[PDB]
Amino acid sequence: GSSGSSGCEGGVDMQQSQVQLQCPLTPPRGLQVSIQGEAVAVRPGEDVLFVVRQEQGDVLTTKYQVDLGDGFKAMYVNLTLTGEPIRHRYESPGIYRVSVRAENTAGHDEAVLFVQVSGPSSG
Repeated sequence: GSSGSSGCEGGVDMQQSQVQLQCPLTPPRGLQVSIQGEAVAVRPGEDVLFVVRQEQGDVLTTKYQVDLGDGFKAMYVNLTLTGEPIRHRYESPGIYRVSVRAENTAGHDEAVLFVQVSGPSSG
C-alpha cells in the first residue's frame, strides 16, 4: 500500500515575538494537498483541481503559499477554512512541481506535490 509521513521540531525560549496578545492555540498538523480523484496522466490545457484539507487544523487563520512552478504564483489565506479547490490550467505538457507553505502565529507546515501532464499521445 501507499502512505505518507512527516516530522519536525521547532521550539526556542521566549526571545522575541510579534504579538500583542496571549491566546491559547496549537500549531498546524497533518497538512498536505491532493488532486481531485486519482489521476494518471492529464492532457495539456485541462484545468486541474487541487483539494486541500487538514487533520486537526486547530491553528487559527493561517497563511498558505502555493507554488505552481510555471511562473504562476498565488497567495491564499485560510485555504482549509474556505475549503475551496485551486483551479489551474496548463499550456505545454510536462511534469510540474507544486508546493505549499503554511506558517501561523503558532506553528508552520509545508508540503510538496508532483503533477504529470502528458500530451495528446496515446494513454
